[PDB]
Amino acid sequence: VINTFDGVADYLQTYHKLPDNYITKSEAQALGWVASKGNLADVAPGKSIGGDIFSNREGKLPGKSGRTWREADINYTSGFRNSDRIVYSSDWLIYKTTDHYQTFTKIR
Repeated sequence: VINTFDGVADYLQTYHKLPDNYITKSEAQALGWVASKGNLADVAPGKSIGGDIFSNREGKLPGKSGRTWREADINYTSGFRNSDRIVYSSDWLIYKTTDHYQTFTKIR
């Protein structure tokens, strides 16, 4: 699967889309994912959550009109979601967070 910072960052700026192992939260729930039981890997084998819009209300990510932030989970294999996310924009800017969106650093 493609689910590393560099792998997803590079796929995204190229293909302008997420790798095929990503599914949205509502998609995952439709299949039976229940966040409380950390069972993603049981109902959606080899899938990661990714593609949901990140609103950016604590203004920490660079704002602009026409720009939309989207997030994807990084390094997940199974169990409960980790704290790693890739935050990507409409204009292909790429940021990462390894602390549940407290702090962000630019990667692309």
